[PDB]
Amino acid sequence: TLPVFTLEQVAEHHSPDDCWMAIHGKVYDLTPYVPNHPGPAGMMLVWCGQESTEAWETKSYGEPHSSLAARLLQRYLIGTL
Ligand code: HEM
Repeated sequence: TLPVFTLEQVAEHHSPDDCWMAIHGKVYDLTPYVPNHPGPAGMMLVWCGQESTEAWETKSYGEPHSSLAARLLQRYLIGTL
């Protein structure tokens, strides 16, 4: 069954070399994905350790992530919030 985390635990993984996020009530360990993120360098890094649903939904300027990107995000799932 999926592990359950709190936002406080997610916040301990807040750096480029140890980056977890909470998106839509789910927790993801995105550390391996960090260097592969497309777009302007370092946009995902500001959200390591955070609840990041709005940034996920809008890319911070008003475009959603694609269905392809949503499949890629799900691979890094580690639990629920
Ligand atoms: C949560 C904070 C995130 C922010 C603010 C963010 C922002 C962005 C931006 C600015 C771009 C380029 C512009 C554009 O494609 O319209 C982009 C593209 C992309 N991002 Fe993110 N991203 C985030 C997280 C993620 C995560 C967690 C993944 C997957 C593991 C991901 C996967 C991708 C992919 C695959 C693209 C290429 C375009 C697409 O398929 O939608 N991003 N992102």
